[PDB]
Formats: sequence, structure tokens, C-alpha cells
Amino acid sequence: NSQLTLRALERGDLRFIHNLNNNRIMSYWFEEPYESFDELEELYNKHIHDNAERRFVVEDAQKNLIGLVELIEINYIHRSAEFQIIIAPEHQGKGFARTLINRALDYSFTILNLHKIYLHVAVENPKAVHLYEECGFVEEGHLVEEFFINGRYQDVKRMYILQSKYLNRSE
Amino acid sequence: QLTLRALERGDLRFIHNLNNNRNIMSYWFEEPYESFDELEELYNKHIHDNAERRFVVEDAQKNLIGLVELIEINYIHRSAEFQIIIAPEHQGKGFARTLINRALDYSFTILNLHKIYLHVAVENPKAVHLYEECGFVEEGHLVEEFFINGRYQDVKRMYILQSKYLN
Amino acid sequence: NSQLTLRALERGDLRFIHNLNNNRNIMSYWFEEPYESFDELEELYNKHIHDNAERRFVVEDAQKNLIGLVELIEINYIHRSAEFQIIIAPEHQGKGFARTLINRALDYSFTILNLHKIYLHVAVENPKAVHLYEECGFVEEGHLVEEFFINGRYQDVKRMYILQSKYLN
Amino acid sequence: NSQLTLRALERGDLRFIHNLNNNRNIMSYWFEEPYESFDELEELYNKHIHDNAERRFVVEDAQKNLIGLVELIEINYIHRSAEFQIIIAPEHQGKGFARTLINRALDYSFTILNLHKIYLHVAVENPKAVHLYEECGFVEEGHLVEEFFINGRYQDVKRMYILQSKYLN
Amino acid sequence: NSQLTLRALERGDLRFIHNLNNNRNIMSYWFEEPYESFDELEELYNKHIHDNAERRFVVEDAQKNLIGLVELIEINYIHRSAEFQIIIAPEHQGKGFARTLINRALDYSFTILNLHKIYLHVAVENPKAVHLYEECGFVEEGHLVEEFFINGRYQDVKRMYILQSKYLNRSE
Amino acid sequence: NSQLTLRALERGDLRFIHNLNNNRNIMSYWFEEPYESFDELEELYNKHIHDNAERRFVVEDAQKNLIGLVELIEINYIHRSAEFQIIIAPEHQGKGFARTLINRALDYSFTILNLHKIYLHVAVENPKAVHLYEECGFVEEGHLVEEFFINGRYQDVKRMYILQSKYLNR
Amino acid sequence: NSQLTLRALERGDLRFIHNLNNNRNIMSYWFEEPYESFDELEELYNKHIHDNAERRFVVEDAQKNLIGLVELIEINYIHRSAEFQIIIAPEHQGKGFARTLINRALDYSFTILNLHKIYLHVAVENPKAVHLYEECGFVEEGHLVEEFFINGRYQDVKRMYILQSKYLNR
Amino acid sequence: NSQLTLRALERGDLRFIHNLNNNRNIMSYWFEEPYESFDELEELYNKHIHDNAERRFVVEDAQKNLIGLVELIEINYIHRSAEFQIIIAPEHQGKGFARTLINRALDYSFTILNLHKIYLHVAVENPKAVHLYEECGFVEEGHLVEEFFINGRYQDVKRMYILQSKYLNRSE
Amino acid sequence: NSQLTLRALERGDLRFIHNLNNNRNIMSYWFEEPYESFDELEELYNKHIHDNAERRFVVEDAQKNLIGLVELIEINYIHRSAEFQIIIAPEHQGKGFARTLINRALDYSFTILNLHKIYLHVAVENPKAVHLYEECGFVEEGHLVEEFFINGRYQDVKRMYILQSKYLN
Amino acid sequence: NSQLTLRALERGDLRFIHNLNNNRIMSYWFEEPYESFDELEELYNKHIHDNAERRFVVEDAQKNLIGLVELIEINYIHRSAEFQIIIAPEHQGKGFARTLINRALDYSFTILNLHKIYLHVAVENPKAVHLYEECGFVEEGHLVEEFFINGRYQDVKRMYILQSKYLNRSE
Amino acid sequence: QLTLRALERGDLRFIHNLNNNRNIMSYWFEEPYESFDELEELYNKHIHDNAERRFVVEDAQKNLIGLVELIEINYIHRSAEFQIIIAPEHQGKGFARTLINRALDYSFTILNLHKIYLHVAVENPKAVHLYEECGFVEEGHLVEEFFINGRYQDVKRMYILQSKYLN
Amino acid sequence: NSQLTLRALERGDLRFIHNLNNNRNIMSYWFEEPYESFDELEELYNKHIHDNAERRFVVEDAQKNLIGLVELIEINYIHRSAEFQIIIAPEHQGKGFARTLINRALDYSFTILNLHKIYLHVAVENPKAVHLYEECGFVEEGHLVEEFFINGRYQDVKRMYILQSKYLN
Ligand SMILES: [Ca+2]
Ligand SMILES: [Ca+2]
Ligand SMILES: [Ca+2]
Ligand SMILES: [Ca+2]
Ligand SMILES: [Ca+2]
Ligand SMILES: [Ca+2]
Ligand SMILES: [Ca+2]
Ligand SMILES: [Ca+2]
Ligand SMILES: [Ca+2]
Ligand SMILES: [Ca+2]
Ligand SMILES: [Ca+2]
Ligand SMILES: [Ca+2]
Repeated sequence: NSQLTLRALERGDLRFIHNLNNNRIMSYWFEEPYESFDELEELYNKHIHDNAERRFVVEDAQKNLIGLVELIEINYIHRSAEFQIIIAPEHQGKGFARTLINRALDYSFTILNLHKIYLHVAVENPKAVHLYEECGFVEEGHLVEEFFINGRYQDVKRMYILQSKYLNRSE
Repeated sequence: QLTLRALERGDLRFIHNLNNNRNIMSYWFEEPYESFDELEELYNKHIHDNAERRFVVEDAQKNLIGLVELIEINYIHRSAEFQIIIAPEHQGKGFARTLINRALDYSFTILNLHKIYLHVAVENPKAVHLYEECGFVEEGHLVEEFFINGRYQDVKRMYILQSKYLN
Repeated sequence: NSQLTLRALERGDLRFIHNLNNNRNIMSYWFEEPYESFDELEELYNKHIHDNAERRFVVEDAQKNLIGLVELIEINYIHRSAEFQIIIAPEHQGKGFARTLINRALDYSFTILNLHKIYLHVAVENPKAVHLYEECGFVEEGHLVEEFFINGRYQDVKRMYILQSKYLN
Repeated sequence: NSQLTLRALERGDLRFIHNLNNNRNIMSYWFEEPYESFDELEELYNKHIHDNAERRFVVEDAQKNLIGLVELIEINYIHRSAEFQIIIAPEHQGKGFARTLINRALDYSFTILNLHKIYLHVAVENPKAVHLYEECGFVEEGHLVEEFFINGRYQDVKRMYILQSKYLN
Repeated sequence: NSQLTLRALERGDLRFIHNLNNNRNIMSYWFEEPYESFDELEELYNKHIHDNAERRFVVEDAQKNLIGLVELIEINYIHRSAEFQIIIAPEHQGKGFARTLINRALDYSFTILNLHKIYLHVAVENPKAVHLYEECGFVEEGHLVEEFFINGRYQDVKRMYILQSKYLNRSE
Repeated sequence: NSQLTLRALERGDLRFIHNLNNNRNIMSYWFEEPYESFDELEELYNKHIHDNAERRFVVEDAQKNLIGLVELIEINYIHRSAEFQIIIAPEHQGKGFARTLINRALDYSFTILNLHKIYLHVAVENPKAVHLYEECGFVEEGHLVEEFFINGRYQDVKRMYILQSKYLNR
Repeated sequence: NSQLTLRALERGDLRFIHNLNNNRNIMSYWFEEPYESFDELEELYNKHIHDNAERRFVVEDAQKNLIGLVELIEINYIHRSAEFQIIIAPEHQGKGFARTLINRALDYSFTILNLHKIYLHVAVENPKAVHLYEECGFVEEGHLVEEFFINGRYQDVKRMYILQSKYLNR
Repeated sequence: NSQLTLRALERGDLRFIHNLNNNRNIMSYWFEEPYESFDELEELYNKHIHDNAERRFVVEDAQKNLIGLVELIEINYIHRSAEFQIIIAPEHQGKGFARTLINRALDYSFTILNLHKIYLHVAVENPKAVHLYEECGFVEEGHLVEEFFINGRYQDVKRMYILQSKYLNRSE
Repeated sequence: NSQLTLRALERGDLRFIHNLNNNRNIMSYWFEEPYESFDELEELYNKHIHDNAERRFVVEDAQKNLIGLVELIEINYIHRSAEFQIIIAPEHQGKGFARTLINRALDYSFTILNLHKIYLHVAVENPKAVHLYEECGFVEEGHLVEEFFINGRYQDVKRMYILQSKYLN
Repeated sequence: NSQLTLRALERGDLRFIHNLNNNRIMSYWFEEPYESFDELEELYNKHIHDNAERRFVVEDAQKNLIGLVELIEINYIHRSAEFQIIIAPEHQGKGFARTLINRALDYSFTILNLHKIYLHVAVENPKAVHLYEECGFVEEGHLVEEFFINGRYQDVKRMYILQSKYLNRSE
Repeated sequence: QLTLRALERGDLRFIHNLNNNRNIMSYWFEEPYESFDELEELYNKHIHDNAERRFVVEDAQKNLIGLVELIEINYIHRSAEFQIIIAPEHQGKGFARTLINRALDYSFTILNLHKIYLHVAVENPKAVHLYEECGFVEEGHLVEEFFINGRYQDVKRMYILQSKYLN
Repeated sequence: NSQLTLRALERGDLRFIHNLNNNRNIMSYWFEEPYESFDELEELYNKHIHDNAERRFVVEDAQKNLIGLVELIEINYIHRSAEFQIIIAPEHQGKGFARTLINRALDYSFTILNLHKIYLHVAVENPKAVHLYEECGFVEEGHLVEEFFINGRYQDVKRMYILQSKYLN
């Protein structure tokens, strides 16, 4: 966790982003759909100045690719963003995520000066829900039949935290 | 008495005139604009993009009544976010429910969407009641989601499924 | 004054902007590029049409007379700040409009754009103007020494600011 | 300490620039456009190579160790002014290089570039830095209230300046 | 004299510029490219519209008659210097407007552009013009031998200059 | 001096040009555009590759040490004139090369390029250099008052010239 | 002849150029590229707008009738020479304009553009035109054998020249 | 003599071309643009690669030593004429290879390009070269007065030509 | 019949060209690319305007009636040859223009363009046309078997030629 | 029918093509999907040199827009194409179609020298089927549940004619 | 023992090598190619186009076994044309049926297609019997559809529905 | 001969094509553009890579020696015709390969590309070659008079053709 680092995504990381798709569902890049890696590469150069989405690669002390932190739908009048996080499967079950959630929130709130961060979790992933609740996220919606995961439509939490809570919880 | 038509370049004026009678930032494919020239340039930029669709609401005499928008259209999960704008002069005439109906009809028989949701300010409880009466149900109470008119404001997220509407 | 409005700037407004910048007799700037001719202005307008670093609004009255311009420049969306300027057309000065325009700029800045801090520069040798901005809620945070070359000599300007917390609640 | 030289920044130095922003934990900007990734930086570098609004110099010693960076930005060539900042790589700090680099910045600014004024921003909460810039001839012309969002809160900065007249007599 | 204004040059004024060349019968230049046809002048104007090394102004009277042209060229913002040239249209020559235009150029150069030095060239075989410039505060700094090929032969020109400190603080 | 050769400047020589520009430690220009970054110089070079208003020669000895640079600028092919400058690397200043190079430059300007006149600028505060130029045939035609901001002050420069006819009918 | 004015060729004049080219009914060229279509001429014109190797003047009277065309081509600014041609519209041939225009052309070449030499070509089978040129100061320097395929056969042309010095020291 | 071949010029031969200029000390041209540096030569080569108004050939021996250069320029396919120029590298001068190269140029010009007339210029103060060309079948058609500025003065050149019918059917 | 002139084809003449292909009921081609629509033709025209492989001339009378078209294609400038064809608008046929236009084609080909050979293709089943080209000096050099697919079947064409030597003595 | 004419489609016709979509289903342009007219205009310039599809506008004596003839999937090694035809609804029921079928076949077989033309007709449009059978088209497939017309999946005939049949039927 | 992988630029060689061991014209997004350079250029041209998709068939050791192609993919009607190519060295080993299965599986559970059809030359009755045995049924006998090896040849069109396969 | 193959032409084959066109000593053409240098060839290759008007095949033997080239040019896909040429490398001539290459070209033309008619040009002054093509099924349809300038004089060529109906059934 002291071992872990965040780093802005670069071209050389696209291979890894594409492997993490393999683990599942579709992937998107600035909300443009892609399947193949050559597609992804083309989409990457196209949106390199686009500020609506930010990605960081997570590595350990020996430069292992651990996972991915994403902020999307960044809107700077509303000062909000959606947060996703993806851990390589050979690196889940080792605690790393809470640390990463903090790093991401810290960045959103101490550097981007965003006001709000929200996310979606599967209702039927009650561990993940509760994990976000522990980091300070509150439920604000139970989205009915939202996403088509594993052969049926499923409900998802949408959960949020605000900047004042993250930054002044301890005052 | 009321039609929907695919929007085209000639309608941009109308759209720009609606954005002004509302006095908040407007978006085109999630990009903000203020001037007509800004809109024109974004219209051209997003001509081939499916993430949003818009229909001009006219009457049998070609008066411009309002606008129907599907944004965040998701073709895998078969959902979209719906908005309506009615021109100031046609507000409070009884067109809103008819347009809601036409739009769900199109969305659920022609676009074959599974879900349609929307956002309504918490501070507009009458819009909220109207959408409840059209069959929408609350699925979220988004806290301080949107900075509107000088402070952050809550919105209800309201939805309807295809299975409900097609009964 | 109630019937004064702000409208986002359009290509057809550029003649007016050029004419305003003409009895001002200092160099004027579009997105930090100096210009003098309408033709260069028009070209800068087309080139920076999607740049969010500056925003401009034409002030009109009830029968659409062109009263003036509001500019926000140096907009930074992390610090949530912007510099601002007002230019009233010379034939509409001294009719009391200024205070209302200042209000409407602040109103846009703080109620639509969600900025935190607006600041401006006023010539030290225009104490009446300074006193005007003080009345609308601005406070001096800087007295910039020989900042601008104006009329053949370097001049001091007061830098004056107001926060969103103050204008709103 | 004459051991230390400036040289104009060029493409091989963008790794260093990137590595320096990594430590600092704020948004960094190339010609007012924000960037995070090396790739964003590289593309920005190529785009603005003909742009004279900002100028940068890498700092090296005898053995060409990469000590730090001098940045002039907001260069205006009618008013003859520029904002400056100075970044020393963490591992070369508190060796008393700052003063020397400040002098080189000023010397370039005033005997090569022919500017009239240089200004900078120093955190109010860093009175040591404020005091260093004072020993080097800078004088405080403002106290900018809640100017920057840094480390989770809005912060005041001193604005400090020196004129070409003072530096050269 | 009194009611003569400087306006930045526009695309519609290129015809005027062109007629002024035509009437004058030496090779002309735009951003150091020689041109003869209007169409080349137009293309050059478009190409160099953001180039700040040259600036041109059109002179008008109250009735909007086109009177003359002021150019600054070779403008350098480190040495803060420029070459200045002025042309009055044939039919407006000999009404003594030149002093008024020279003052406008100097004032723009020194109050709006904040330059340090403005210089110009005058043909040695035009001693009136030399004396005219001397009255307006220019001083000789060179006599440039066979500098220009003009009307079948190389001619000498005076080079003449004035400093911002002099234009601006003479009277202080 | 026998052994001093001129050749046309090339992309490989820009690093040399850049390093010379640094030692002089005044702002330098390519086709009247100022540069400081090697990368900007390089992009100025490509962009102006077909521009004939300036022409530049690297000076080499028999062992291909880089001695200096000869430039003509402001070349005008109607009036047939050009401005000439010469920079010798610091480590070869004072060895006697300068007259030889001036001569090579005059030679090229007047027997190849067919110019009529070549003028240069010399700091008024370097009178030994002014005399050097007089000894090679140049004449003072101007004393340009506060023409260049160089090392923190505006400086006067002699303008000095020679004509084709004089160089050829020697 | 008082009343004959030169002005620089413009886009509006190309229709005139095209119609002249037709009457002569030989293949004609723009910057050494052959054209026949007005549209190709027009696209050759835009493309070569900044090319100084050819320069062209329309000739007008006091009433702005189009009299003819003066061209210089093959302009070389090192050697200071150019090839000169002149076409008079058929309906103004034989009125006495030609000497006046040759003179205007020599005047421009030698007192404005500072060329050293101007040469032209005349069909060997038009000896009255060859004499006309001799009367204006031109001298034969070549008799070019089967140089041009014109009207179904290779034809000989005189090459004729005048120098700046002779035109000026008249 | 016998084992000398013509090969179309390639990008790798530009260095050779360039060294040949360097050694020769007059201004050189590529598609009528003057160049001095290799880098400009390279850019011009790229720009004009489909231009058929000029064609160049490199001369090699059996060991692939670079011997010389043949250019045809001003090629016109209606008059069917071209200007021809030949350059032998300093170190291969005086081995009498010139006749062999001139024959190759004439043969290409007249058998592969099907031109009608090839002409060239020779300095009047090089009467050997004139006589050399005359032996190879060229005839004088002009003595061009002060045509070229070369080594500090204008020089006269012979212009010299040969026709396809003569090269090809002399012997018939 | 000297009344008739050639002039080089240009953009205003593309309606006429298009209207002429409409009658003929075969594929028509611009520089070997097939086209059907005016828009395809226009775009093709612009693309190939600098291409010297084909040349076209519109034919007009005294009153500038649009009589027809002369087309040289496959122009090769080493071998000095070209394929030619001639199209007279339906309403101007059988007035004895063909011969005159054939002569103009040849005259251009051989006294302006300096070609060595001209050839054309005539349908075997049009022995009248074959005979016209014979009266004008053409001689048959081939009988191309099933060369073209026209009106639903493969057809033989005569290939007919004349040389510059013959035309000019 | 003597009154009718075929004419290669041009830019000015795109308005009409777009109105004929109104009558229904999706439309495509060189097998790129389009909805809006501004989309169609952009797609039109893009494929203007593309030879795989040919369209003709049908007009009457007074320039009325009657309908549309399309050849798509034109392949010139196999020498085949798919044929569609669309009549404006205010102009159906007037016989015009058989004439148009002939004009299209004539063009395919006398000018393009194609070998085969095929088409699809709804199985549940037995009149249209029989209409094509009368023009010389033979069934070669009954495509099961092929296209989703009016709320269920429907069967379609694929029918063909060859060049030798069209051209030599009478020999 | 056998995988499917999305095709990428590195696979072009393999594809080009398969096209050669077949000796008929090959197509990429309906455009013909012969050379590798031609293919490369078409690959780049169609990177963003959904009308076709291809999967490289590898084994657990990374040997290249063959290719699975969906072309004429129709996202409205939810159909596609399917082809398989097996590298010459792996023909007649019993991989074909497994690959058919994998491809229908992907098409009908992951791509959620309604229909998959194919073409098989009439003169290859054993391929026809093989596809019948995998569940495909004839829906057409396309007459002289394809010019292959010097004459026009008939093909069967054979199909399977999602409803059949998912029992 | 059985072990001779055709392979579609690749960029790396261009050296071979250039070398073949070199001991031929007549002007050679890529898509009707003349060329002489490899560099121009390479550039023409890139430019016409998607043009279907010409197709080329390299002939190799069992151990991939480069034997020769087959070209189809002037391909028209409505008339279904093409012109063809064969060039065997000088070190592989007179080894009996020609007849097989001719067969394989025809085979491609008629069994893969579905052309109707292939034709070629053969110098009248190469009667052995004419006799060769006659043996593979070609028939004279034209004797083209002074078609090509070759070796300093105009030359006759036989045009010789074969139909798909003849090669196949
Ligand atoms: Ca979105
Ligand atoms: Ca400017
Ligand atoms: Ca700024
Ligand atoms: Ca020019
Ligand atoms: Ca610069
Ligand atoms: Ca200059
Ligand atoms: Ca042409
Ligand atoms: Ca020339
Ligand atoms: Ca050059
Ligand atoms: Ca298809
Ligand atoms: Ca070529
Ligand atoms: Ca051809």
C-alpha cells in the first residue's frame, strides 16, 4: 500500500487495459465502443486532450500492473465524476482496494477540486456495496434492472460521497 | 394533432432559442455551449454519433411546440435518459402528457428500449407528480447532483420499463 | 436597467466588438492574441470558438441596442476563477448601467458557471471606478506597480476581487 | 554555484519535467492546458513550440545533473511583463541554489529578453520563501485571497515583483 | 489636418493599397515577398494576418476618402524597433497632411506598441522629405550608399530615427 | 587559412549553431523568427528550407573541426544586397581566421551570387573589430543609435559596407 | 501610345489570356506547364501565384480595351536575365503599338527589376518582325535550328537580345 | 570506356550529386530552384520525383565507382527537345570517358525518349569542350552574349545542338 | 462548315457531356473511371484537370450551338500516339459535319500536339462509318474480335489508323 | 411508361431518398447505417466513387419523383447484384413497376454486363412474389425468419434471374 | 484445448497465408485483395467497422489452427454469415465440429444473434452433410452464385436459429 | 515447370521489378506513369495499391528463385478484358518456362478473375515469339503499324488475343 503507486495512463499501458477487458462485458473509451486493441489505440490518440475522463495505472514496487483507476463523466460546472476501479484478478483478495479508493478520492478532491464523486455497484455484490459504505459512500439510488449482467437484468446501487465529507469528516 | 420529426441542421435555431428560455448551461453530446455558433460547430462534430437523439415536436400547422431528447443511449443494456422541453408559449396547455406518451411509445416499440429514465429537480415536486402519473417511479434521490441557479440541488431519478408501458 | 440583458457572443457581434475596441486606444486581445483589424478578430474568433478559457456576452436593452460587452478571461476550472472586464459603448456611458452590468456578470459567474472567485484590474488613476467596484462588493487584494503601459507610461492598477461565498450567502 | 547553468528546454527534457510534476501533487500545465501523462505532455510540447507566451530553461551543474526548472509564463510583449516560477528537484533543495537561480531568471528576463517587470506567486504560509524573494529585490504588490486550490483548501498567495529599473541600477 | 483618422487595414482596403503601388512605379513588398498583382497581395494578406512583424494603417478623412497608408515593418519586440513608411495618395499630396500622419504613427508606435526606436529611409535626392522628417524630430544616423536600385540606378538614402524617450518626454 | 573550407549548412550542423548561439548569449533568429530551443531551431530550419532570403555556411579546417559560421541575411535580389555576419567559435577566436573568412564570404557574395553590396553591423564598443573591417575594405555608412538591446542596454552599432565593383576591381 | 498603360495580370484577365492563346492556335504554357482548358489555366494561376520566375502585364489604352500581353519568363535572379514575349490582340496588330510596348517592357526589366539581359525568340520566317526588333536595339545571338514544332513542322527561330547597359546609356 | 553504365539516379546518389556541386563552385539547380545544402537537394528530389521535365543518370564503372552525372532538363514533349549537361567527377576527368557518356545520353534521348533535338551550353573560354562537342556531332546555333555570371563576370557561351535524324540516320 | 470550331472543354461544358452520354446507352468514362451521375463526373473532372493523358474539345457553330465532342485518349508522349473518338449530338447528325470534325481532330493531333499516330475503333456493323474514316485517310490495322460489350452482346470493331507522315504530305 | 425515365441519382435527390425512408425500417448507404438527412448527405460524398452500389431516380414527364431503383452488392468477379425498388406511395397501384423492373434488368445486363441479379421479397407479400415470377425471376431460397417486419420475424423469398435468360429468352 | 481470440494487426500474415492455400479471390469488408500490402491497407481502412468480425483459432500451445469469420453482420435483425477456415495442416483432424460449436456458442450467447447462415458449394456434399449434422438446415440453393475455378457454381445456403441451438 | 508458381506482388518484390525493367532498355510504366528509378517506382506502387486497373504476379520456382513477372493491364471489368505481358529474367530465358507462364496467366485471367478476353502485343520482328503465342491458343486480330518507337525506329506489332470460351470449353 506504501508499495502502491498511481500513474497517469500512457500509450504503453493500452495492452494492459485491453487484457482487463478479457476478464469480462463491453468496454468503452470516452464513451465510444471498442472491441479490438487496434481500435483502442486509435481511440486513445483521438481523445488525448479530452478532459472528461482520467485514468491511472496502479503498479507495485516491482512495476507489476495491479489495476486501473477511472474517473469518467467529469463535468466541471457541476464538479462531479463517476468513479470505477478494476483490479487484475491475480491481485484481488489482498486488501489493495480501500487504499486505491482513497488515492482516487484524494485526487478528485484535493487536485481536481471536484465537489462530488459517485459510482455504481451491483446490488448482488453486497460485499462491494459495504466496502464503499465503509469508505464513506452513501446510497442515493437503487437502479432497477439497470445492467444486463450474466443473462438477466440486475439492480445496481449508485452511491456518492462529497468533498466536504471526504475532506472535513474529521473536524 | 402533434408530430415528432428527427432533428436536422435547420432546427438549430429553435434548439438555441429553447436553451435561452431556461438560463442554465446547455449541452450537446455532453459538451457545453452558449452561442449559436458554438452549437453549430458541435452539431457538425457529432452528426455520426448515436449516443443521443432528438425529435422536434410540431403540430399539424408546423408550429414549433417543443423538443424530445434521448441522451446517454445505451444500445447494449437498451436504456436512455429522456428529457422534454416545451416552448414557453405552449407551457401549461396539456401537451406535456401527450408528448411523454409519444416518446415512450417510440422508445419502446420502435427503438425497442428496455428502460427509460429521467431527472427532475426535488424542488419541482409538481413535475415529479406529473411523471409519477405517467407511470414513472423513483429509483434515486441524487444528492447535490447539479449546480443550478447558484447552489447544488437534489434530483429524483425516475424510470419506467418497457414491460410496464406495454401493458 | 431591469430590461438590460446578457447574450452569448455571435459572429455578427464582431463588428460591434471591433467598434468598441476602437475608441479605447489600447491594444486589445482575443485569447491572448493581439489584434487590430476586424479581419484578424474574425479569424481569432473562428479559431478559438471551442476554447473555454474565455467567455463573452453582449449587453442589449429592451429594443436590442448594443450597450456593452462582458468578458471573462483567464478562466481556470480547478481554482474556479476568472478575470473580468466590462466595456460600455461611449454613447451609453454615464446612464447608470454599469452597476447592473457588474451585477449580471457576477450573477453569471457565480450562479451559472459555478466559479469561486472573480477578480479585475482598475487603473489607480480612476478612483471613481475603484469606488464603484467597492460598492458592488469588491475588495482590494493588490496594487500592481507599473503593470500596464497605457498612454505612454507605465501605470498602477488595483486588483480587486470578490468570492462566491460573499455574493451568494 | 556559477557551476550551475541554464539551457533552453527541449524534447529530451520532458521526462525530467514530468518526473518533477509527479512529486508536487497539483495540476500542472503546459501553455495553460492541463496535463497528466507523458503522452499528453509530448503532444502539447509539439503543438506550442512556436508559441512565445512561455519560456522554460533546464538547470544543470558541471556533471549535468538535472537540478531544476525556470519558467516564465504569461509573457506579454507590449506591457513587457512575465510571471515566473522556479522548481528545484527535491533531492537538490536546501543547498542554497534558489538564490542563484533567481538571479539567472532575472538576468535572462532583463538583459536578454528586455522585459520591464517580473512577478511571482508565493504561498502566504511559506514566509521563508517570501523572505528569500525579498532578499533578492522583490517587493509585495498583492495578497491574493483564496487564489489557489492546493492540498484541499483555497490559499492566499503573495504577489511579488521586481522592475527592470531596480535590477539594472 | 484635424479630422484625419487611423484605422487598421482591412481586406477591402487592399484595392487602395494596390492603386497606390500602381501609381508609384517601384517594386512593393508584403512581409518581404515582392508582389505586383492584386491577387498576390490578397493571398499574402491572408497568409500573414497573424504575423505581428508588420502592421498597416489606412488614413481617412471625415468623409471616408482614402488619403494614405502608414506601415510599420521589421518590427522586433526584443530590440523594440520598427521601420516606418508613409504613403499619401497623389491627389492628397501637397495639402500638408504628412506631419499629421507622422504624428499618428509615432504616437501608435510609442504609446500603443511601446516601441523604443522608429527609423525610416529617405532618398538623398529628396532633401525636402529629409528636412520634413528632421522637423518632426528624426535625426540622421546613416547615409546608405547605393542602397536601392530605383529608376535605372542605385541611389543613396538617409536613414533616420527617433526614440520613444524623445517623442514622449521632450516636453517633460 | 589555405585549409579553411566553406560548406552549406545542413541539418547535422544545427547542434553546432545552437551551441554558438549559447556562448554569445544574446537572443538569436532564424529567418527573422527568434528561437532558443534546439527543437524550435530545427523546426524553423525545415520550414524555411526553400527560402532564399538567408544562406549559411559552416567553416571547417582540414581536420573538420568546426571553426565558425558565415551568414548572409536580408538578401534582396532586386537591389542585390545582403547583410553579412560571422561567428567564430570562442576556442578559435584570435588565431587569424577572421580575414580569411570575410574574404570567402565576399568571394561567394560577389563572384557567385552576383550581389552588388554587402553590409554588416559591428558594436561601436568594439572598435578593434570596426578597424578590422575597415582593413578588409569596408566603409562606415551609418552609426545606428541604440539599435540593439544587448546585455541589458540599447547599443550603438556601426553599419559598414563594401560594393561588388570595389571587391572585384582590386 | 501616350495612352498605353501596363498593369499586373489578375484573375479577371485570364479570359483575355485564354482567348489570345486560341487565336495564335499554338500550345501555350503557364510556368512551363502546358494548358488548353481555361480551368487548367486558372488552376495553374493559383498554384503559381507566389512564383517569381514569370511575371505578366496586361496592356490597356485610355478606354480600357485590352491591347495585349507582355510576359517575362525564365527569370533568373543570379544571372539577371529573362525571356521576353509579347502578344498583341489580332484586332490591334499593325496600329503601331508594338514598339511602345517593347519599350515599356525594357523599361520595367531594366529600371525596376534590375535585370542585366533580356532575350526573345522570333520566327526566322517572320523577317519583318526580326527587323523590327533590330530597330529597337536587339542583336541576333543565335539561330536556333528546328527549335519549335509550330503548325506541323519544326521551325527555326532567331534568338535576340539587349543588355541593360545599352538600354540605359542610350 | 567499354564498361561504363547509366543507371537512373536514386536517393542514395544525392550525396554524390552534392559532392560534385561542392567541387565545382557555381550555383546549382534542381527543377529550376537553386540549392546549396544537401538537405534542400533531398527535399527538392522528393517534391519532384514525378516531374518528367528533368531526368538524371548516374555513371558507374564495373566496380560501381561513381564516375559522373548526366542531366536532361527543360524537357518538352511537344517540341520534343531537351537541354543536356554532363559532369565527370574531378578524379575521373582526363581518362577520356566523356565521348562514351555523351553517346549514352544521346542514345537515351533519341532511342528511349524519342526526342527530336538535344542542345547544350559550353563556355566560350573552353574551346576544347566546344571542339569535343563538335566531334560528337553537335553544331553551333548560338553564341550567347554575357549569358551567365560565373567567377566574377558575365561570360559568353556557345549553344550547340544535334537532331535525332542525324544521330540515328547519319549511317543509313 | 468552317463555321464549326473546336474549343477546349471546361467545367460549364459538363452538362452537355452528361446529356450526350444519356442518349448513348453504354458506360461512359472519364480518364478510365466509369461514371453515371453529374456529381460523379464533376468530381472526376476536378481530380484529372492536370492529367495530360486525355484531351477533349467541345464543338460549336457560329451561334455557339453545341454540336459535339472530340476526345483523344490514351495519349502516350514517348510513342506519340492517341485513341480518338468523335460524338455528334443526335439532333446535329447527318448534316455532313463528321468529315469536317475528323479533319479538325487530325489537324490538332498532328500540327499542334505533334503526335505520330492516331487510331480509333469503329463497329464492324457500321460499314458506313468504316467507309467515312477510309475517305479521310484511315487504314484498317485490326479487326478486334468480341472487343466490346454493347447492346447485350460482344462485338467486333475495326481498328483504324492514320500516321502523321500521310496527313502532312 | 413511355412517360417514365431513369436517371443516375445526384445530390439534389437525397431529400427524396430520405422522404422514402419515412414510409417505413432502417435505411443504409453503402451498408453504413443512417437516420438523419445530414448523415445521408455526408455518406453520399464519402461513397461517390464507390462502384458497389448504383441508384437511379425515376421521374415522369413533368419531373415528378416516382421512385427509386437500387443495385447493391455489385460484385464484378461473380458478376452479380441485389436489386431493390421503391415506389412512392402516392404512385403505387398504377402498373409502373414491371416497366421499371425491365429498365433495371436491361441496365444490369446490357450495360454493366452482369451475369446474375437477385432480390428479396416478403413471403407474406404473395402479389409481389408473383409479380417477380412474371418478370422471369425464379425462387432459389425461402429464407426462414430472415427480417423483423411488423413485430415478428418473417420469411423472405430470394429470387434470381440470369443474363442469358433475360437476353435470350426469345431465341 | 482450443481458443478463440479477436484478430489484430499481427494476425494478418496468417490470414494472408490462409487466402493463398485456397486459390480464389479473397475479400476484406467486401473488397478484394491479393497481396499482403493490399490486405494491410484494407485492415487499416476498416478498423472501426462492425459489419465483420474475425477470431483466430489457437490451441493451448499457440499453434495457429484456423479462422472464424462473421460477415454481413446485421445488428437490427441480429443475423450474420459465418465461415470457417482451417489451416491445411490441421484439416481432417476433427477440429471443424468443435469450432463450429464454439462459434455458434459465442454468436448465440455472447453476440446474442438470432440467426447464423452460411454458404457451401453444391459440389462439396460432404461439407453440406457436416453442417446438417451440426444442426444447420438448407434454406436456399443459390443458382450460379459464385464464379469459382473457371465456372459459375451453385451453393447451398444453410442456417440455424438461436432458439434451436439453445436447446 | 510444375513447380513454377504465381504470387501477388509485394513491396519487397519491387527491387526485382526494377532490375527486370533494366536490361529491357525501353521505357516502363506503372499505371500508365513512366518511370526509371526504383524510388519513383516505389512511390507509384504506394499510390496505386488499391487501383484495380492493373495486377501483377511474381513467378517463382520451388526454392523461390525469381523467374519472371506477369502483368495484366488495361483491365476493364464491363468488357471483361485485359492486356497482358510476360517478362522472364534474362538468366532464366531459354529454359522452356515461357509456355507454362503463359498458361498460368491465362489460368488466372479466366478461372479466377472471370475475364472474357486477354490480348497482347508482340513485335512483328519476333516471329518466334508470335509462333509461341499461336501454340498456346492466341490468334492474330491486328497488325499495328508503327505502334511503338523501339530501338530508334517505329515498329509493327501483332495484336493477339484469346477468349475465355476457347481456353475453358
Ligand atoms: Ca455520458
Ligand atoms: Ca495579431
Ligand atoms: Ca493567461
Ligand atoms: Ca511574388
Ligand atoms: Ca520563438
Ligand atoms: Ca528582414
Ligand atoms: Ca496540361
Ligand atoms: Ca524554364
Ligand atoms: Ca533554395
Ligand atoms: Ca454486404
Ligand atoms: Ca515519371
Ligand atoms: Ca489505358
